[PDB]
Amino acid sequence: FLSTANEEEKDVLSSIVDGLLAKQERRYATYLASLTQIESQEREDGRFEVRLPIGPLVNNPLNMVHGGITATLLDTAMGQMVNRQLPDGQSAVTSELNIHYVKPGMGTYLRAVASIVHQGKQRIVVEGKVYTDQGETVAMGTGSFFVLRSR
Amino acid sequence: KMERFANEEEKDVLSSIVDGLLAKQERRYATYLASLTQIESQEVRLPIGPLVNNPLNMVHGGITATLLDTAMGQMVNRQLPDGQSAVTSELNIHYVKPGMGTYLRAVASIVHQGKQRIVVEGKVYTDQGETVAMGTGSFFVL
Amino acid sequence: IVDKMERFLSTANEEEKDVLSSIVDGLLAKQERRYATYLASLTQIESDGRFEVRLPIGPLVNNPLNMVHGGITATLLDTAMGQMVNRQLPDGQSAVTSELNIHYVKPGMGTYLRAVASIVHQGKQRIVVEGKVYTDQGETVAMGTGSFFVL
Amino acid sequence: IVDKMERFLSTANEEEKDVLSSIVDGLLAKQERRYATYLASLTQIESQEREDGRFEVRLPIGPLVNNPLNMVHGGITATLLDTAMGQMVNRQLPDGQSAVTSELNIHYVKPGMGTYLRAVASIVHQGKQRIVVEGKVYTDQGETVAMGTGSFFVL
Ligand SMILES: CC(C)(COP(=O)(O)OP(=O)(O)OC[C@H]1O[C@@H](n2cnc3c(N)ncnc32)[C@H](O)[C@@H]1OP(=O)(O)O)[C@@H](O)C(=O)NCCC(=O)NCCS
Repeated sequence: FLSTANEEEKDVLSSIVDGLLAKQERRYATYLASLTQIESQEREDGRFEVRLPIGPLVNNPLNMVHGGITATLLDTAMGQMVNRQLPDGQSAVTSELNIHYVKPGMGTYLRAVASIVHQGKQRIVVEGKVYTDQGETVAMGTGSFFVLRSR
Repeated sequence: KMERFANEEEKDVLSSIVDGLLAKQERRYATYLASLTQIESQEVRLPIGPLVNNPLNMVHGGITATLLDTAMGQMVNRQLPDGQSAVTSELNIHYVKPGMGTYLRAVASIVHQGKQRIVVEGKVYTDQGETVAMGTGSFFVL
Repeated sequence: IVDKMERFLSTANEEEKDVLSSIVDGLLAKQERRYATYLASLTQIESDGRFEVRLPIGPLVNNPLNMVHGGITATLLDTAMGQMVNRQLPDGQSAVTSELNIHYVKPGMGTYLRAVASIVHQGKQRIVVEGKVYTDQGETVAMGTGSFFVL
Repeated sequence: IVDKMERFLSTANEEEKDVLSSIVDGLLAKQERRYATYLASLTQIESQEREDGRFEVRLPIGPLVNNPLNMVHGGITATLLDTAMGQMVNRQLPDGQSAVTSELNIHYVKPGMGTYLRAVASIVHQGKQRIVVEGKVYTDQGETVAMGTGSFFVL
């Protein structure tokens, strides 16, 4: 059943499956990141960035990417980066997240870059920025992570 | 639609995905997310499902923030004119306890209302009355 | 030879003499162990039903616009939430400020500042606390949250 | 009667007597108007723009700025970052414009210690509405005492 759906509801679902398809093709991937397709990558320099293409799926009634999704993008770049600095087997959880929505998210993609400010045995402070498919800063933020210790 | 994609995890998920996408075309849900994630926007509730869980089997952070984000936004448009809307500017969020249980509840209340900027705070909770997240936000009018 | 220097009076206008007077008051008090730091001395901070610090809005605390320096406002808030957390802790444990988030609402003015604080979460590793700063009118100067680390 | 109240220097240890000495200098440099405010005057901050765009504010560390454990008061740290971020914002603004600290966020990392603190701020965004800036505080070793962001409202 797909009869009634318009253009926008067309790919807003097409991609939902390219992802549910991609999430199957490999574990360790989470749902929320699977659909939005927040692809994490590493350049030939060793750098790291979590950019993602903008689709009607991520916008709001103001037609700009959801601040909350931009939040999640930054949270990821920062989360995945933190985990890298941890011994094998360990994980971190976001303690505090502070975002500064500089400019509106629009265009092809958003790009997120993170950087460790200070790493402690328990708490890790990180800064990070989200740019546009061009270069303007969409958001800037920092946050704190804790080395998970499940009871 | 070669959507012949599968296990049970995906079974349930995609069921909400579509139960939710076709709840938007029937225009009962504002956005795709307020529906895709059954946001009981009316206070804002969040049905805790594997669709909203990170790899560590708990409500995803970006989510708990979006939940708080939304609650806060509405809360600021209730005090705004028909031709003016509030856009998040800043979002401070403290994660206190994992997002776990049947659902998440986010209550937001304005701390200060100015001609250009409004300050708001609010929390998120689990069904058993536990406090999940807590943060502040600043919204500019447009 | 400070006394030689304290001829700052030979020219001192009224507030010049009144600011100096209050400074020496606080110090004396600092000796009578009324405070822990000189910061508390000169500022004159005095501390639900019990936890709310108050700071007298004099010239020693204002900025080039005759309102309390947001710096000091934040320092006051940090004090309210700071000693508020110390109370909720065993003799063997203490806490240092980890994260401080503040939203400035109205210019700090009047005869004093009053900040009330409350624990938003008491966990093994950190204690999150929210709090607000008020005028002698009840008007909100600033609202902010804070995270405290246990040591 | 500030004089008859100098029974403070007759039960005052080196530190206490050392403090007031600075304080008097402060207040003294205050009336000569070498400083607009008492806070800046009593803390002796030195501010300046760097070759790059960033802004710098250093603050001498003395007993006057420490907390019960001879560590720079978290408040003076915040107030410093704020000061740096402010002067930064204001230097990038027209003569007929000004800015006021709207939001402030800080993450404490290492105990402020040594002989002086060095806060460094840089603009992250420059709207005509609000100005988002960012900064860091360093010890005299280069160790990061604290990191934080601040949004400023334009007037
Ligand atoms: C960040 C954090 C770990 C800081 O430590 P803290 O505040 O001292 O938390 P504590 O360790 O004291 O308590 C954690 C509680 O969560 C519980 N918990 C449940 N599942 C857990 C898990 N998988 N790992 C760790 N704790 C878990 C702990 O058992 C404990 O329960 P309790 O209240 O009965 O003691 C804590 O605030 C937290 O868990 N925040 C949630 C972060 C989050 O949900 N992030 C999502 C995006 S990654």
